[PDB]
Amino acid sequence: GSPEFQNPEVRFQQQLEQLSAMGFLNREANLQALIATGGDINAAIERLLGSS
Repeated sequence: GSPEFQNPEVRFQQQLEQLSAMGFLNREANLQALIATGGDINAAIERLLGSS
């Protein structure tokens, strides 16, 4: 219906599907990478693989 993207459960669901799609197992890390990237999952892929 209308959950809170904050919780790492949803993991930004779709957004997660993307960072996950690039071979990321750190789900919680995707949700957050997405929150800090405002949707720029690609920008998140490069940064996420970086360190955080």
